[PDB]
Amino acid sequence: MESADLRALAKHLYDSYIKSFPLTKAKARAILTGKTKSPFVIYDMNSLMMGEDKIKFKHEVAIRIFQGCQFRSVEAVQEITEYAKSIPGFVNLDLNDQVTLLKYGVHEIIYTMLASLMNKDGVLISEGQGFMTREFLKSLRKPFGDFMEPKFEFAVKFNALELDDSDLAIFIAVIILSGDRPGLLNVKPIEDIQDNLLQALELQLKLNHPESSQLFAKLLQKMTDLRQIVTEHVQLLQVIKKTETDLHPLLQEIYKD
Amino acid sequence: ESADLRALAKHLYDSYIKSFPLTKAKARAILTGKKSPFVIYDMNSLMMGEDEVAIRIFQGCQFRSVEAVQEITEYAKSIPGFVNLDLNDQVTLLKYGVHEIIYTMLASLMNKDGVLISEGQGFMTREFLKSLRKPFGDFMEPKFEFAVKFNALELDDSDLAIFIAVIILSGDRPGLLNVKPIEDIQDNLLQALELQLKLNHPESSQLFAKLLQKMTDLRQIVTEHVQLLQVIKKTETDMSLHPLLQEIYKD
Ligand SMILES: O=C(O)c1ccc(-c2nn(C(=O)c3c(Cl)cccc3C(F)(F)F)c3ccccc23)cc1
Ligand SMILES: O=C(O)c1ccc(-c2nn(C(=O)c3c(Cl)cccc3C(F)(F)F)c3ccccc23)cc1
Repeated sequence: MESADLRALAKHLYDSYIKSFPLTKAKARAILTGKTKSPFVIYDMNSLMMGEDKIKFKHEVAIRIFQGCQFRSVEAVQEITEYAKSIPGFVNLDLNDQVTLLKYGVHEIIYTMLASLMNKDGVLISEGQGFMTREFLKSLRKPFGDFMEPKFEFAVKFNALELDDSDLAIFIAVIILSGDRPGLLNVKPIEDIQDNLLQALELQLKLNHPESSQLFAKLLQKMTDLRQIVTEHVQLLQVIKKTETDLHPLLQEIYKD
Repeated sequence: ESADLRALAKHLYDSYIKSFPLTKAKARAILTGKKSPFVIYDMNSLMMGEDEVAIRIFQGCQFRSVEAVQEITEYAKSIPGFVNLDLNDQVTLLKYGVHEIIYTMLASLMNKDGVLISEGQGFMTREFLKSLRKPFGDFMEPKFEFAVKFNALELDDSDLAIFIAVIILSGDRPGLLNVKPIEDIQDNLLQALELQLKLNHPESSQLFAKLLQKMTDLRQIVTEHVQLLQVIKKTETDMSLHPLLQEIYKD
């Protein structure tokens, strides 16, 4: 509720974000824009085969990539969970609620941060050692030629706000501490925390992007688009489960819906 | 420009009063007993009130909704700058906007136990609405759940007038030809809305943020309604009547 308290809250979260997420947006942009480090580019199947001898990927093609993308998701859930521990008040909440906040929250956060790794033309993979193009992913077979595209569409819009990491660290906390999750036992203390985080985000954006009229409101409006991407991904995953499939214990739990 | 924001705000509340016959203030007075409405809680109650059922109620809610679209279209005329936008862009904004607004404004007629109907001359219970045939009676409850959360923000008409304008001027609707002027207008509205909530609810921390957060839930509920409406079109044949009427009320 005090300006210096809010700046303090912001530094705390930026700190834990740096410590919890190995690839920041600043590091990714440096790789993406050529600033002094350059990735191997995957645009076709021969490039894909060429990639393994260069990067440590692959841990039928469209399947190896989907499963590889899912294995990457398990890491993302782990990093997000670590970051969330350090949000003031989160570990004090009721255990069930802590679990529920993570249940719905991780996917919206993965896609928020996946935007840090993308441009119009493709996405960084394997901790920035590779770069897979959108048209290659778009051209994958069966239902897999479509799981990545709506992420690209969001990112292009999302990256237009030019947020930096110190902006994102607070935004991510706001996503987790949302009292509208299905099944929360005690909404009042969850919401109380978000008043603090929203207050910090409001000031952080005013200071960091003072020329950006209504960035705060515009950034919150983006939570609408995040929700829509998660709906589609959960549905496309119930289709794979019945066709081939054959899901990490972490992924098994987040997929109860 | 604080005076500009208070000026913009009083303008819309003025126009909103003139465009929408049943305000939230007026509806809340009727809900609380502060002329009592006819209450529909069962099937015999329905037959007596006017002077297959689940379809008659759905069709009745749509005919009512189409009346509100004309009222919303008129209110949008009064948003400063809106009539100067490209006509194509105006149609597109209303096309995608009306649903979110109809749901926003439906919450003013709603409480835990039911909803005002026919300009406040009736009251339909939620316990009646919850229990309808499998396809129907399931498009309703998510509205009630939304409203209760929404009505907990305790907004009044002068808040909603600006909130409604904000929905209308969303520069992300598919097919917009010229987004800059739409967004420039929406900046003014958000500034005006922000000021409105601080003055009106000086004790309500971060209400502005909380209200914008609700637009996430509005989009999700409209999506679901758009989905259930693709199901009735292919499954329910009795929803035919005059071909002209299907033409009038399809939207
Ligand atoms: O080193 C590896 O084995 C490997 C390492 C990474 C990938 C891979 N990750 N990914 C992502 O989308 C991703 C990223 Cl890049 C970072 C964090 C979270 C994600 C998440 F959304 F999947 F959860 C992809 C998309 C498309 C194609 C390949 C990949 C694949 C393989
Ligand atoms: O003012 C009125 O007479 C009135 C006005 C609205 C309702 C009402 N409509 N509704 C719908 O789901 C609905 C339907 Cl079913 C068809 C088309 C459009 C809608 C819409 F309003 F949501 F947009 C509801 C659900 C739950 C509770 C009350 C209602 C009822 C009465």
